[PDB]
Amino acid sequence: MENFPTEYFLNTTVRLLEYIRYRDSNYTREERIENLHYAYNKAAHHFAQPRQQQLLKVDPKRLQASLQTIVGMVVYSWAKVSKECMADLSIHYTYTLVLEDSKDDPYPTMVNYFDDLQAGREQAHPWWALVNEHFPNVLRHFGPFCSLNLIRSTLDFFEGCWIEQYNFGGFPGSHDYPQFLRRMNGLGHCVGASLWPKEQFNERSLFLEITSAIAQMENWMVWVNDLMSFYKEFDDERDQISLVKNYVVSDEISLHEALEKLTQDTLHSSKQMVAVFSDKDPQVMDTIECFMHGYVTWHLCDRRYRLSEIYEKVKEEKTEDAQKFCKFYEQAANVGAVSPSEWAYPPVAQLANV
Amino acid sequence: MENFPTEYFLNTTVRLLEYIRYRDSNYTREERIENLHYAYNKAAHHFAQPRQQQLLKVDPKRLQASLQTIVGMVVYSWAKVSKECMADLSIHYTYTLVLEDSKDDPYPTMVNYFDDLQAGREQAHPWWALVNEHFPNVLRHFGPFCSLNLIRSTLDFFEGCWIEQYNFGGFPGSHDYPQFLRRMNGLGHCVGASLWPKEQFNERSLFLEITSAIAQMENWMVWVNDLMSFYKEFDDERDQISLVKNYVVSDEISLHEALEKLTQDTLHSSKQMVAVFSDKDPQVMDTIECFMHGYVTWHLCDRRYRLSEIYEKVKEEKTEDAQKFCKFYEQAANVGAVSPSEWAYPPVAQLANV
Ligand SMILES: CC(C)=CCC[N@@H+](C)[C@@H]1CC=C(C)CC1
Ligand SMILES: CC(C)=CCC[N@@H+](C)[C@@H]1CC=C(C)CC1
Ligand SMILES: [Mg+2]
Ligand SMILES: [Mg+2]
Repeated sequence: MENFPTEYFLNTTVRLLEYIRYRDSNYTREERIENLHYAYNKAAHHFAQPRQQQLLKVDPKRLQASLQTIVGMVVYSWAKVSKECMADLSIHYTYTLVLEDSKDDPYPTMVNYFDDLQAGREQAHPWWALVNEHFPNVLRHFGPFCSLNLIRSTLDFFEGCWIEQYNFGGFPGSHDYPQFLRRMNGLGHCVGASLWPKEQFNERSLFLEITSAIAQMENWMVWVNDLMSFYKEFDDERDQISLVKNYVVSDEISLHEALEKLTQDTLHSSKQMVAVFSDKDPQVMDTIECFMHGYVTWHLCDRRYRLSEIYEKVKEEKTEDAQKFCKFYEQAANVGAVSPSEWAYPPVAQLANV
Repeated sequence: MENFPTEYFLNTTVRLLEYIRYRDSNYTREERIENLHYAYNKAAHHFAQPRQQQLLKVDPKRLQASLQTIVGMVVYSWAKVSKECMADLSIHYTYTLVLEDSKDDPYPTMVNYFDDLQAGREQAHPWWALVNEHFPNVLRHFGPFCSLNLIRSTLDFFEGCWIEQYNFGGFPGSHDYPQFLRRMNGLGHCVGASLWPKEQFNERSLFLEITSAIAQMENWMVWVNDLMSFYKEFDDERDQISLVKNYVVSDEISLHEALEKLTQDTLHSSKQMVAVFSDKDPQVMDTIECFMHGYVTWHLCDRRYRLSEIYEKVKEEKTEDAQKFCKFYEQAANVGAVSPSEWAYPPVAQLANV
């Protein structure tokens, strides 16, 4: 603890950007801004509705902040899905993100989940009521198999949050707990399966590719975040339980051993990501290659992860990592750094109030 | 490999039985036969119903054989749940087992899964129709959290079977595939969460214990089966995709290296199983301790796994392992070896025909 392993999280970072073949960029600053606003505008209007405004107990500023964070992530990572697809996914991923804010015990609202579900009665928990109502707008872009994947992962995520409320990092010696919890709320199968709109792909035709992509992308996606993320949590305990911190508590190892473990899985998931899809269907490899780069581009740009600080304290160095850290860093900014004022407007609150 | 790793097998097996503290219990044969018949009787009557007889496309003999295999597993492992609970779980686990028999492509029957579900219209796929109809009888024995777990795992399992239809062992270099598939159809969270009936336990009170148990049991349960199963799935050219066989195809290692890998995870899951729950709530450790032993007892007794063959071949060897194994086996038999004629009757077909 204390004093960030500042270099390893640069080297590792470059190792990652190199492995994934951090080519240049996905869009052109204007294509991004174009999508950003399209997605944001549809979402903002959605969450601004009376019903949504009522059932979704969340602080306005938080909602605004979250919506904007999700839209960016989607628009920069699902680089090849229609504008509509970006938007709808953005609504769904905003719902999931906003659910992490609930402090309300699910228990009582989940006592009749299955009977209500099976009988088509509106769910008790208001979140389920909204998400299941909105789901068709997401699900329409996909085939039956990929849809099943989104449905499951979202269910898994609901359980994931329930567990998170107990702020439990696992019993010492419970090695299987950390990843069990990480998968539970990583939305991995939701992400990986949403990368294949039936309009651009055919599940039946690319079933083995898609299935393999879901399998592999799930871990790359969660671990790449856990890494980039380790910065805004190295100093924050208000987020006590985390894959790295749970490894420590569960596997009984040092924060460094834990952070080392993650770094090994991450670089490895990367190496294999490429080894498998490089020679596969071009369109497939392209969606994958783009999601990775976009995903990394987003982490480096969203103020959220405060990665700009790592920039500051590493702009004058002359290493073969401290430079490979900003050589890429900058690349991200030149195409992904965009002032919200250019796309995120008007504020959800304003639309809602109207 | 060419010949079975008998030596290696017998050892691993003992290390496993030792690690988990495999010892005789107070669950008497009379008690077993009593439960066996109770569960079987209720199930048989269930599957013998006209509707079940219609919608569940399965060969009678296979159904008979499966029902009997599932009842035994349940009754010998959920040693502390009510007779009714053993029965109901037996119906559910029989449904799941019988689904592996379908070659029918799920795709067309799953094109409207979510819309039908959300609207409360009977599912298109007949299996979902039956299982979701019968679900409340299982779910009544549990609290909301544990129920959510059963619901998810079962969904996961349905997808697991869909993937299995493609008889795909993973693309070479796709290390994440094997376990992805194994978890998908291991029903781990269904098993682990069904161990805590709300009549004997309180989710809210033992939440951390239960959650941890689900996380840990999932891997112990699937790997312990993959191991015991190894002897029968060795010379079965019919059995192509399996965790061990997929490790070979996916991780590009030898069948021995793969088998070796499994053996390490298995023994390890075991040690940690004990290290964690030994000092926890007595009732918890007891349900866990019993499930493991019962589960192992069942594998050694069910003719299915043809384990009696390794026994005979070794029963007259003055080896450290060999003899250590043979006694464990004998123990299992003396309490778990029971003639079907003592509990499984009349045959489902007969009841159905009536
Ligand atoms: C979008 C964020 C905050 C992080 C990326 C990591 N994923 C595992 C996310 C988990 C939570 C949601 C809502 C979506 C995907
Ligand atoms: C019960 C058999 C045949 C094998 C053990 C492997 N487990 C993963 C089972 C999968 C099928 C069910 C219903 C329960 C758990
Ligand atoms: Mg979060
Ligand atoms: Mg994180």
